[PDB]
Amino acid sequence: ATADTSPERLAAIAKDALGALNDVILKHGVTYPEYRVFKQWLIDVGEGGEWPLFLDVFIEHSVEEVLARSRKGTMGSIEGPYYIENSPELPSKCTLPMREEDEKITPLVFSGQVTDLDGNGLAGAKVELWHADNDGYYSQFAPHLPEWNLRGTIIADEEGRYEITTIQPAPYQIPTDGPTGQFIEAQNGHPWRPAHLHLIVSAPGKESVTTQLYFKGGEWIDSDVASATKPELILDPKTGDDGKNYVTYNFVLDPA
Amino acid sequence: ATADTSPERLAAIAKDALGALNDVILKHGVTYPEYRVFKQWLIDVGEGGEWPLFLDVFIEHSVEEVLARSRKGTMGSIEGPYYIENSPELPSKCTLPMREEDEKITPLVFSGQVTDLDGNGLAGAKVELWHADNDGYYSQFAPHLPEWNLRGTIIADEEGRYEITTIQPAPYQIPTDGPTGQFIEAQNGHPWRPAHLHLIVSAPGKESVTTQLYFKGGEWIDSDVASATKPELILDPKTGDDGKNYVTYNFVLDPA
Ligand SMILES: Oc1cccc(O)c1O
Ligand SMILES: Oc1cccc(O)c1O
Ligand SMILES: [Fe+3]
Ligand SMILES: [Fe+3]
Repeated sequence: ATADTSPERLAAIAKDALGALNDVILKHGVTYPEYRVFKQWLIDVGEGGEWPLFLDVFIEHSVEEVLARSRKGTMGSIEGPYYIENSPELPSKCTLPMREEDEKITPLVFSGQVTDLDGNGLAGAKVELWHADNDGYYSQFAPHLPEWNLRGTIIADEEGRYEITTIQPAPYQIPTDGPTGQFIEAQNGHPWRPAHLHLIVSAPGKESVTTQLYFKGGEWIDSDVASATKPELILDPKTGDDGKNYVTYNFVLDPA
Repeated sequence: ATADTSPERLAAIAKDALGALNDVILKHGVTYPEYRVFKQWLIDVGEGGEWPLFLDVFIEHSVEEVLARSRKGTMGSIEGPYYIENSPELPSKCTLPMREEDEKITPLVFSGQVTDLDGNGLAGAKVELWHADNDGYYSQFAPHLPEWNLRGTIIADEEGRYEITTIQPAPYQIPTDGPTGQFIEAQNGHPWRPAHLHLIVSAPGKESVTTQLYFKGGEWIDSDVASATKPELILDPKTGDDGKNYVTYNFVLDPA
């Protein structure tokens, strides 16, 4: 991973980041035993492979908020730690790979269109979808699951349209057996994210969107630990007489 | 390492620390490639065993500045990553353990007294001294060196007095082969600390001081990378006709 960032810009960034932390230490009169604890915790985070976790939960939202200012299309949200490139392709109407366990869950039938800013539909458009099972696990991050469980790259039709069936997602708890969970327990916080779908939406000559969709009335939307929920990204699915949840959502892409 | 810190206090601390970093990201419009770089770097820091290094260089000064407000005695400074408890004891007049290589360097003869706040001298007083050799290495952090090279716990006399001979320290460069060195190179900074002695000064029923002594006119005192130099901690040794550097410095301890 490489970035074009000047010595100048890094210097200014570092200056107020360090300045900022240092001022927090001065403000609260952080002590030597606390500095000790903070230092051990930083070590434990890395030793626990939790940098992607801690940073995406606690910091990434700021980074998207930056990106957000330059974009007129569908609201984005954080990627999170669990995205895997090249999930196998599916046709514009499809059902996500899933186990027999998953088939037991209320289906969710997610329809819509990928359009440009003027509302025109786009051919060659892809919706990469991923989310957790009802147990709270993500495939390839849980050894029991098939590697593409609840993951696919949906090939939208010539109109930019898709109809994707999956399971209704459930509120999800971040891992709490390690230093991120410790950091949350020590301050009486909670480790919950709302029920969500993760998506990256793309089309030839367009700027992709990495986003998340949430469910109206769902638990923790007002208190997402990752601070990644936006009012515009909340779905209101209607129940069918087949008992499936139905919802239509359109994506609106900026030009690249 | 454990601290008595309430869920409340940790929550308030975390809030503005995260708030602070997040505001820096917003201020400078930190981008996704940069967030990527920052995330890889955090991983590399831990993988490189550089948390003690990075934090002591870039953060500890704030933590001492906190401690500093409550103390009337000799100015403190940061401990740094290289302190080792229980260096072998030496008599109040002594010379530090050293190699034949070291014997070649201008001697430094460091005299003084440990006193209370009213200027009274203290029996049972200890001066734990450590510093780098002229090559820039610290013992037990460089496989070629005897484990106590330039380290000792000096037993001051019934008056609180000591006379300690060692080598004149030289400006010292922090390791730059890893992520801390990378962080400094990318912003065109420098990796230098001034020539310094490290000391922890203690006496029965007194609050210890962890401090550093520096040398007048020495290189980098105005630009210490660790931001740990204070005007009050600068020595002005006089040269003898034996060609040794001579200096007297007194310690003043607060009550525990
Ligand atoms: O952004 C996130 C952070 C942690 C866990 C997740 O499932 C997630 O989407
Ligand atoms: O505080 C310090 C930080 C890095 C290297 C040192 O020798 C030191 O005293
Ligand atoms: Fe997720
Ligand atoms: Fe040092």
